[PDB]
Amino acid sequence: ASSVHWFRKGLRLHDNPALLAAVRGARCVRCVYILDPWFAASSSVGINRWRFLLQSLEDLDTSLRKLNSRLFVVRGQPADVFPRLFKEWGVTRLTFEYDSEPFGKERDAAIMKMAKEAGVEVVTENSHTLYDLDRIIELNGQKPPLTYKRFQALISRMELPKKPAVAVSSQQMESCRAEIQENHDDTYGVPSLEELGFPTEGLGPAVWQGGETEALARLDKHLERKAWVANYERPRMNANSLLASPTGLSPYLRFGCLSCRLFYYRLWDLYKKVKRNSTPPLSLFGQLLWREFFYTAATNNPRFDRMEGNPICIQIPWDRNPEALAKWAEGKTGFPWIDAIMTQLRQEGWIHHLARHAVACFLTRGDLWVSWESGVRVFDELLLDADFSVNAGSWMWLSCSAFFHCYCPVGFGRRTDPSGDYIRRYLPKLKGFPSRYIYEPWNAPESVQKAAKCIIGVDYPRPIVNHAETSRLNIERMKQIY
Amino acid sequence: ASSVHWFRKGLRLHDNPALLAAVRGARCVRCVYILDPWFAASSSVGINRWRFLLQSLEDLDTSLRKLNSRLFVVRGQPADVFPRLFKEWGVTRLTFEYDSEPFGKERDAAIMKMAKEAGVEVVTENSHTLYDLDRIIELNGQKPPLTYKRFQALISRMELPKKPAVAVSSQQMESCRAEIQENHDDTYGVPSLEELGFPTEGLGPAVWQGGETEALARLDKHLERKAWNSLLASPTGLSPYLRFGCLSCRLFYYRLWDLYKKVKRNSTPPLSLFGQLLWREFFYTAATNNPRFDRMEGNPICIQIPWDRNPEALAKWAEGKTGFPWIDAIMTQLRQEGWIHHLARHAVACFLTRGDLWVSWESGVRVFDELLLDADFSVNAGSWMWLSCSAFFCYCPVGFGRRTDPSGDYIRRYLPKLKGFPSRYIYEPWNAPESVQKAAKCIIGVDYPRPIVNHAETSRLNIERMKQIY
Ligand SMILES: COc1ccc(-n2nc3c(c2NC(=O)C2(c4ccc(Cl)cc4)CCCC2)CS(=O)(=O)C3)cc1
Ligand SMILES: COc1ccc(-n2nc3c(c2NC(=O)C2(c4ccc(Cl)cc4)CCCC2)CS(=O)(=O)C3)cc1
Repeated sequence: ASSVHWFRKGLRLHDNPALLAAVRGARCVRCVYILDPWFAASSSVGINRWRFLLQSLEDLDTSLRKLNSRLFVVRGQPADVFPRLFKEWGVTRLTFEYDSEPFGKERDAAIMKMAKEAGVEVVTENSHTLYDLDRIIELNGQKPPLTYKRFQALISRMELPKKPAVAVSSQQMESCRAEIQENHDDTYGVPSLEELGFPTEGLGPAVWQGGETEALARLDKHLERKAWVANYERPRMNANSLLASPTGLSPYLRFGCLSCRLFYYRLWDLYKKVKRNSTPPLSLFGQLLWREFFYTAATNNPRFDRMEGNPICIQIPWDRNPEALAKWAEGKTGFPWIDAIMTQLRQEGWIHHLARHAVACFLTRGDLWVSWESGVRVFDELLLDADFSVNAGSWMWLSCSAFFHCYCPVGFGRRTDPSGDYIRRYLPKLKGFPSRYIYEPWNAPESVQKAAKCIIGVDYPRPIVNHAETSRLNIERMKQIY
Repeated sequence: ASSVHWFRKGLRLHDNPALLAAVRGARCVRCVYILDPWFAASSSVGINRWRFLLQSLEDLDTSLRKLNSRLFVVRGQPADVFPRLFKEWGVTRLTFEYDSEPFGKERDAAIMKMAKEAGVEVVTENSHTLYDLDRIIELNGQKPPLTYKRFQALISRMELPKKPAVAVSSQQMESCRAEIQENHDDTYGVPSLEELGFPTEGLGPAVWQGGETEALARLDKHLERKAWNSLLASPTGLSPYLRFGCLSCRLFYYRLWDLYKKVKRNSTPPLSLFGQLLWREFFYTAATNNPRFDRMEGNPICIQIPWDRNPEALAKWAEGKTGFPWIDAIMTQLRQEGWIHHLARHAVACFLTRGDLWVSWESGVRVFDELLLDADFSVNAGSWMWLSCSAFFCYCPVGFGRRTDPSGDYIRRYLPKLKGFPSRYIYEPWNAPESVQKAAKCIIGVDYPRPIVNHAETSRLNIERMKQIY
């Protein structure tokens, strides 16, 4: 069989059941990622997401080099490109990891009709989530669970997630090794950021290096007996927690560089080694289960990112404030805690969930009363660990539109990091301000601002809203809705 | 048998007994909608209704493609088109859902005359209503019931509505699949808004996506919510779909019933569970034999009230430029989206009729017929007579808005020029100080119209004129 394995997510060779199906009885397997580099014709995607993807494809290709093979990066769009690929490569089989997200399910349904007409066999495996999501939905009566509680109860009734699949054999991959022509880097090679026109000048190393290899090293470090004390047995918020952890796994779960089933059972085995008990609580896998919740709710709701027409979403008359939204998006709100977080997210592609709470609150029910839909757009451009289902679900959750209390954009920062070094790291123009005034620089005496070489209104923007006044208005609005 | 199933309402494949009749024993079945493109010869229909209709026809075509058939959209008028179509297709049978409304019933009678002359069998089914309206009328002495209590009394003595018929077989549709020429889209395609002369620049997604698929999806999400109040359009709202026939009323009826049996042990629900469906039914029952149902003069059930003729005021009410932000936002939302809340209809209808302007309900009927998605002849005309106290026997245009939405964000959503005003003045911007208006960047009388009438004066005078009627 002539098999093409299609990489989209599942950017990994481990726990790749779709890759296994391509290799089983294959004279030739070609591993493909179809990349559209025409950025102006799509919604904006930040350099961090692109750099991460490119580093994930470089790792896939490096790893396929060890198997006497290569990664084929075909530049274009999958619907336009596949028909020529089926004919040029004599493709008899196409395999890819299932995409439950509705727009991805729509694209993949079109690709499958095109392959059936071509006579290409299609095989899919759902190694992106712990469970079969449709199974979860059948058991809830063919509707998706609408609360986290009900979702937990449905999976409490189900079998354990499938164990991670064995990786493809080196011998097996030699058997189906594709003929690699010497012009491969020029046609099918993994592009650099510079080739794609990105500003690579003076660009630091990525805080979140992409790729399966990085994810696997991070998994091992994350699941060391020492670290389990820090992040599992006794979780506590440090100002160091705001900064990116070398053991964080969330970007790699999003891109598929780390199998969620592999994480799930490796974490389970750590639990068995730390506590002789073999039965962990579901809260142990909380992040993975919230992930799985949002994928379950969104798989049949194509309006999942919208308010209007979205059956699960409360309809709320959000303010239209494009200039506030842009100031929020660019870290120019004048609230250093908010601006430091948005700066970090833009520069690095990850922020702490606490930092997401503060920043999503400031845009929505906390301050600006701007729709969560806008916040979804920005996080899609910048945030590395949340796709359609997790990003929209989290925003609706935070805004109280589907499925807490919003904190002070000044006070919450002072409580999380009283030093203000987080502020100084990401808003250097405020480095001169003392810790008492760095979260309220508009309240520092002019003598303090002159000493800091930072004049509020000129060097750093004054606060764009009065939090006392906006929260009063917003709290009464929330009392009406509820 | 060569069968033509005629879509008018009943824009759905589920609970479509007329389509089941066309398919059974048929060599060929053709699903037809007859669209008059000449818009200016008929009365005005807003873009939202046209959009909802095209999306419902598009859904029906998509539904039929999955059965290896197509929807024939035939341009013209049914009286002209059907003789030519019956001979060109060798039609042996015409089927459609019964239309109880008086004007459609006269049309359908004419079509059945031509069909009989051509030898074409006609079958009709009453799947737009829960009941046989004519049986309800029988039980009232062959006169329509004029109170909701009499209506409930009659239907509580009747049998239960017919359960929804099963959708048609995919295999059966193949046996009567019609020949589809490659020129089909050129002749029988579903037109687009652009092709019908509508401006579509800047047109976002419809707030109320048309079609059966949407309707069935909303119905499930509506029952799931009930198992587990705002002025904004609900993503589980069902009412546009019942008007267009995208959602079967009987399906809604019995699924709502089954929900009652699951939640409450009692398998005997109250009539109030179907209140909206029963108000729907009441008006269809009252209108079916009254050709003057939408007018005041010559309407036997309507109280003759000396309404004022004020066309300019009527025009400002329809365009939402009355100067009352509460009334104008509602009218803007109706014009923009195609649906407004029932208490918003109340406020807006009182303002035109007995509350302030004292314009006839018949004009409010005409405006709603252009803009409103969920009310056809019987329901829209009956609601206006009911509200105006003209048959079937008010709140402040500032206070009722302040009480309904103290935030005023509903005003700001649809009247963006008033966004600057604080909540204490956004329902009465004429009482806002001149500085406040300059800070809001909206000067009353220039950027936004002053209120066309004084409510204190007109409401006392109009309550006196209503008293003279009684
Ligand atoms: C507001 O914008 C966003 C905030 C968070 C995310 N996000 N990204 C990932 C995950 C989440 N969401 C969460 O964990 C929760 C959450 C929600 C809202 C907030 Cl504010 C914080 C947390 C969902 C309910 C409780 C925890 C889990 S993951 O692996 O599945 C990676 C995305 C966008
Ligand atoms: C004033 O213009 C209109 C107001 C309402 C409608 N309308 N549309 C539908 C329905 C109704 N009417 C009602 O239910 C009532 C009603 C009457 C007057 C008002 Cl103001 C509000 C409600 C009738 C008596 C009590 C409830 C039920 S339906 O499915 O049958 C869809 C149409 C036009």
